[PDB]
Amino acid sequence: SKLIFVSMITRHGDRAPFANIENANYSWGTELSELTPIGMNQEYNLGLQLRKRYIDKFGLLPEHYVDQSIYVLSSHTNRTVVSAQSLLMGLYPAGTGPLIGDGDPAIKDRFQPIPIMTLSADSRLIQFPYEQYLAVLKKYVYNSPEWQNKTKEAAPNFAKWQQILGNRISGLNDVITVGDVLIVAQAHGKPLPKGLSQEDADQIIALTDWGLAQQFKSQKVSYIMGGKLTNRMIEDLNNAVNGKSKYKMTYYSGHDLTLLEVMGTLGVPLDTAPGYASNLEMELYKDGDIYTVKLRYNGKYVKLPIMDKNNSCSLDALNKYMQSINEKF
Amino acid sequence: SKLIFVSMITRHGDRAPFANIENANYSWGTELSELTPIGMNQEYNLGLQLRKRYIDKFGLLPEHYVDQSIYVLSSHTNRTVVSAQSLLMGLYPAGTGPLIGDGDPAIKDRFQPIPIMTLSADSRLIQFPYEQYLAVLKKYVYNSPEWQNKTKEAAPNFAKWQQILGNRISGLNDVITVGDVLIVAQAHGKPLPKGLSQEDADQIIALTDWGLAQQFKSQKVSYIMGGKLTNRMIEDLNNAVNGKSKYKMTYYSGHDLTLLEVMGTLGVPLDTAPGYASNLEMELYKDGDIYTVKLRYNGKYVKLPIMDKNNSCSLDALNKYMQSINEKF
Repeated sequence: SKLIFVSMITRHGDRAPFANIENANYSWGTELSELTPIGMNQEYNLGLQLRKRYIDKFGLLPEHYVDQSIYVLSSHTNRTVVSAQSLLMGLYPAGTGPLIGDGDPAIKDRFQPIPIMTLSADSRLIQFPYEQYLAVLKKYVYNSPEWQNKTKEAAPNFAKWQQILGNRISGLNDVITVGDVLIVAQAHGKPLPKGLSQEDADQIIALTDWGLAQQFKSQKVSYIMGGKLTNRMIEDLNNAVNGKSKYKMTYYSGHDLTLLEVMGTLGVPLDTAPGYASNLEMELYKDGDIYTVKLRYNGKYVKLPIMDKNNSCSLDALNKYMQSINEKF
Repeated sequence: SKLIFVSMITRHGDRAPFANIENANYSWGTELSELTPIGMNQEYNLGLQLRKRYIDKFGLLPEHYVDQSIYVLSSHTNRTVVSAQSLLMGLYPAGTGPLIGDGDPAIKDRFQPIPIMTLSADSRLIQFPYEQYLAVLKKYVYNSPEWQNKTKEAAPNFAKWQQILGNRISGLNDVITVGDVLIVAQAHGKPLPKGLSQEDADQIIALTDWGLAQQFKSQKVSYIMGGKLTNRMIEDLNNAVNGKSKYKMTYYSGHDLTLLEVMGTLGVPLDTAPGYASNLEMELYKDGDIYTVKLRYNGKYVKLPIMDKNNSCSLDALNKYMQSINEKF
């Protein structure tokens, strides 16, 4: 059995927050929502790891980039484009890029350009536009019993958190909003907002992790947002077998939501919110006329209901599995 | 008076042809229409030149990339994305990218990622989709007296060229089609197709250059294809003055057609088809409340009808000029 194709999703690397904590004076060194140098490094290192795996170990890809061998598609955000670029700088690093003349580098340090396409901002493929995303949550998630129950649990802290942070805290949605700022703050070694204990910060962050994961616990919600991408990735696998495509890899540069919605669509929803540079790979193997698939998330194989003791199933089985999911929704 | 903003268009670098000559056996070392190592180098070197100009000389941009300082938009093609990437590797070269921790590079060799967005394939902004482009030509160009006359002059050669090349040659459009292959062949030092004299090759290539330029000599045709981009670039200038935008540069990575259509829209159509890495800059200067614009093409200033002896006009004047063009079409 040989690996013949991979489809991959990443979450982008460390970024500045989207929001501000009203009562704190954090400065990030970059614009809101932009990838930080740390985030570039995280994706670059993931790239190096993917080289060791898919080039060195499996030999799916060669050491020097082959034009049209990898299709890369990113959501329409700076952080996801720059994350893809950074990852690709690890996958095909300086020293491997093309030469001209007599071993003279096309670009200094033999950098390797690899094209990245972006979706439009209004595309729903890699992430739902923000307002549409929130609309899905309002409709299917916020009034769910699990969400209401957890809200009731945490509600006695809202007043306190609101007065400490300044930001409105009137529901778990608001907790998630400030929780991201605290995650970024912690990742950059910034002090706690005055009057916010480490205990409080931990609780807010824990509620944020819980909330993000809980949103995609519903296969229905996951499918609404992630059905299209999940179908596309599986189609990519099929195109590697039916002669339609010569790509060795398709790579979708995305968000925590992207990973959550695909895993959730496949019926293996994540128990924790994807951290920076989290990644998922669909691996396609060929042994003669036999085609097998494995699903890898953050370095570990994932067992779909249709998989055997070896965390594997036939591509045919995967197709049947996906077909059933489509018919279901 | 200081430079405060630039909007730039490039043509991509050296590429493989789109088509092939039936009776030749050319192999290109890359896939059709893809950027070659030479093309990456051309764009990289343009990047270095732009650094010397807009960083070293004018100081519009700093030596180390500022997030959200440059907006880059490319057509939906590998060659234009890879060209932009390559150019940006010259503009902000290895050694200038971000650090983490104690002066340790975020990415090896201190590469600087700079985000590039792509239009959709069906966007008409940077280039018209192929069939739509040809439709414009068929309607406005092919039956024009200049095109017919040149066709009649060249026609006595069609039969010969057809039998030699194998490719259909029944009009100037076909000459332009094979002319591109011969341009690429010459750029890569490939031998002439058997039976095609250097004289014939030169004639075909000359007709190709002529034909591409002639297409955009009509301001009407130029406006159909280039009016939207031309308006956008001038709007970018206005946004640097009106507070709408904080970008120091907007950069549209495009094609010969992109350069041709903008120059043609502005009433200064090119006499020669843009070569690889050709480029156009709209420069905006500020001296107090006085705003002045200059137009640079391939390293030389271009005099719009509304400009003075110094190849300059007020932004107000450029706005009025563009407004009149809009009302004309």
